Amino acid sequence: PRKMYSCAFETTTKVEDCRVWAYGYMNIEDHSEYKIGNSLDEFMAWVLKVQADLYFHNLKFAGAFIINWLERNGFKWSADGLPNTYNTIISRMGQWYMIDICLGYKGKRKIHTVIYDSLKKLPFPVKKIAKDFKLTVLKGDIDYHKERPVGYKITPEEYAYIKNDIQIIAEALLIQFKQGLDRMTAGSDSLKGFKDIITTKKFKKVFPTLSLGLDKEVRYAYRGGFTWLNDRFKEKEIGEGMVFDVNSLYPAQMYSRLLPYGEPIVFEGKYVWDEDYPLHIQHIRCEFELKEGYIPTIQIKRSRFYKGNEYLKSSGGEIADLWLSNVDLELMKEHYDLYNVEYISGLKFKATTGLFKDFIDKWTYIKTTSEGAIKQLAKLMLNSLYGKFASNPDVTGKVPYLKENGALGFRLGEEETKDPVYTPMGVFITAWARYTTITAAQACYDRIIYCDTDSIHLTGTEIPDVIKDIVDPKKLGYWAHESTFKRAKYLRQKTYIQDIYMKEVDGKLVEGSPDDYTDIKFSVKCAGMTDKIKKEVTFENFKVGFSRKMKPKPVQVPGGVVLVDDTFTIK
Ligand SMILES: [Mg+2]
Repeated sequence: PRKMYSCAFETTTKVEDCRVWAYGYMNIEDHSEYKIGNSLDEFMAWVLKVQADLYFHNLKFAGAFIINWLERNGFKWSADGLPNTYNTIISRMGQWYMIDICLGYKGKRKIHTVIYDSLKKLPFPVKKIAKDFKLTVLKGDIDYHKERPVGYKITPEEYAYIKNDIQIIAEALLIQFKQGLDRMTAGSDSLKGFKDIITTKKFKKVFPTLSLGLDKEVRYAYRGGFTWLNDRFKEKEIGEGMVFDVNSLYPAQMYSRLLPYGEPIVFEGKYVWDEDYPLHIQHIRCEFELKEGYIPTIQIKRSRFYKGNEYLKSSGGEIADLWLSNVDLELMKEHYDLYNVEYISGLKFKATTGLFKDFIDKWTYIKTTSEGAIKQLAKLMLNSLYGKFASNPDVTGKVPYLKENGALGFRLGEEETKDPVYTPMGVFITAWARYTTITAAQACYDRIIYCDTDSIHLTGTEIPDVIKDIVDPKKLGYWAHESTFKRAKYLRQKTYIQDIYMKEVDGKLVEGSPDDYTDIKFSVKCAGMTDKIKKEVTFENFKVGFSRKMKPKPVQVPGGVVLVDDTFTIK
């Protein structure tokens, strides 16, 4: 029986003197078992003996100090097994999921200790988790920048903050495990709950594993959320607008849209209506010109290093090569002018509208009938399922090693690939999601300012007539009027500012209307802008070029990781 602990470290902030000055572990199941010390050597000695599963919140940080220690004490990275070595799962983008430490076997059973990231099961900060789950949290925090030399004695106050931090996580994981959510990720917890509802027998039949090439072709037709800013209102500031958000976007498409399942049938040329294979992805070749008065639809995203959804308005001379779901293709034909269209071939799929209703009915009920902890978990169950279908291909990741200067280094690991769940599903759930947002914005073309996956920003404060019949404060899939603003400024995608009418507070602040309001709250939304930097944004300050050296960023140094301030700039 594998024990489970909730751990944490407290470290120094000096680049030249980076080290762990306090640690702590608590038994997720028995919160009476726990220890707080000031020696990493002492913690690691325990780690090697415990033969259990440990969780750190945001392993990307703690894991650096851990690997640093292992590498200095006879441990080397090893792709799989081999006594006195450790394996890892760090993604190409630097996301840490696991540190497996092996010490050999004994009587044909291996002796080890695996470390995981609790941030993958509960994707929020500790404080937030404390508030939302109704967990006792100590007011304030350690003086993160107080001198702590070798030999430092943890004071009784600091001692309670460490115990509290690890206890908050310990209570959350426990509640989560007592609810049957016993996975490494929240995403996998959803898939388990889903598979538990339709059987691993029906699952396997409904979501077969496609060939490597067949999966790659499907992936060609996958896109993310629709995030677009009207060039017209670009950078210039405006006044008086409204914002509409879809009530649970993804669970809504999954609830009643025609979704794919089963083995695809390959066809040549243009798709012909097939009652049994209602859905399809078509490989087409053409040239196009966005029509006058229509929003761009054909996108290109996630490029080489940095993204920022780019929407083409024309092929401009060159014949384009595209793979589109029938949902995306239908929108393309309306918004653009297509030239010399050549249908090459595609994929047909069986489809149904009832694969997710039971799973969604079950957890939406629990969500509506619960509070705090159980309620946040219900939301996680409902929100993390979509992600499992629109998952990635190769598991190629970063492999650590210790450099001569004492700090960690990383190199690309050998190629490595896993198995898709069912790519066709992720393609169509996002397509319908985009179709929902796009058609609504296009219907309000005259007043449209901005779009971001599940929301639309319009000028004016009056609900458009064409949207009236699909607006609702709580109904699944309906557009909920989320706020009205007196003025705003949009610099770029996901980069805007608004003055929101905030209804008088009868004890607590809410969104108000231009008639019934009390406060005018200023809110900022920006790419990598911290709450510290946001508290310096002003309407004539907010513009491309804005910068400030207050954005902390991790840096591998001997010892482990340290946070340094790096210039954040709105470009
Ligand atoms: Mg603390």
